[PDB]
Amino acid sequence: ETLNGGITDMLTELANFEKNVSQAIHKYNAYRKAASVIAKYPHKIKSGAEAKKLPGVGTKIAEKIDEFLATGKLRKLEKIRQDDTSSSINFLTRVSGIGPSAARKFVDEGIKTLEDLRKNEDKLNHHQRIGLKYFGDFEKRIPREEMLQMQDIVLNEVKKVDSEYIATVCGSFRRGAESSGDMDVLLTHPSFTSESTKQPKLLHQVVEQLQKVHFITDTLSKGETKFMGVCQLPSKNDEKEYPHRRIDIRLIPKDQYYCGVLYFTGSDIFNKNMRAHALEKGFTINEYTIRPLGVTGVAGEPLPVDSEKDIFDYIQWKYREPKDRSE
DNA sequence: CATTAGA
DNA sequence: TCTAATGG
Ligand SMILES: [Mn+2]
Ligand code: NA
Ligand code: NA
Repeated sequence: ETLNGGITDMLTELANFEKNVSQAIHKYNAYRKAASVIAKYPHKIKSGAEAKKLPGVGTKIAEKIDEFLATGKLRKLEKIRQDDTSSSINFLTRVSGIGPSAARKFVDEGIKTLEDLRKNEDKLNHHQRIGLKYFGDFEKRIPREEMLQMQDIVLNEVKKVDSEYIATVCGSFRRGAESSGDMDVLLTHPSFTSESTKQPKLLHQVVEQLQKVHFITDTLSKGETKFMGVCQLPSKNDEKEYPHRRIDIRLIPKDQYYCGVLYFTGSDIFNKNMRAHALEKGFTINEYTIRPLGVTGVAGEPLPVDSEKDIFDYIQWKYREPKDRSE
């Protein structure tokens, strides 16, 4: 957690770089297990050798470890940090839509800069166009203050369209968080569950409405189950206009809301931990259900969920407010 | 790990 | 169809 910091750290610096700038999935995969292990190790690694003893630890990484233990640096790392080409891929990637592959290819052609990206808006598809368009607003965090207004609005139209709609803005905002990155609404409806062969419209209707009023300004991707866009709060009695925000809405078969709802709320740890517990408590939990465990090794039979509680009660736990789902 | 764009 | 990018 701290004893092996610089280590796992440089480790990751490395691994990442393989996978992005290079297409060394493996080496990339290597630095990670390694960084994964050394991370767990209970003692101050003093040298390569010591390290080396580890599973995942080979001669290469080990080798690096020394150089870094000896000198508070690494050349390879020092070179890569410098390398513009590689600096470039690191940056382009930040565009919503730009992946590595693409990051590289642009570079290839010579698109390195943000402006470059501009003079060639043509080479870009919608996603990346909008991504590049809202580059600024996309990097900024979402003040809860705003988080509250947004949530407000979404709630209303949803109810406005059909009253039967159930919606929950999940994630960190849900867990109290003073700020958020994008907003995630989980949607559902009674008329839609596990069996009942869809109602794509279900998702559609809402999207349309949010648009109607001018909440959703653009569509990044919309399918019959997961919309993915941009929104903005009505810029008041002017002088201050809102930033373009990322938003995602997903339809959910009512007989799997809470689990999913549980889930997306996290935290990442709380989840796992809760997850680890239901296991002992004779269960299994996943983004959609919770099946009582059977001794033959495994078992199925999805339990009946009506609220965050049911799941709790299931594994026999203390209902935890979202506020305290911290871990 | 699963859902959408695209080519 | 596969392959990329997002999320989570
Ligand atoms: Mn979020
Ligand atoms: Na070894
Ligand atoms: Na990106």
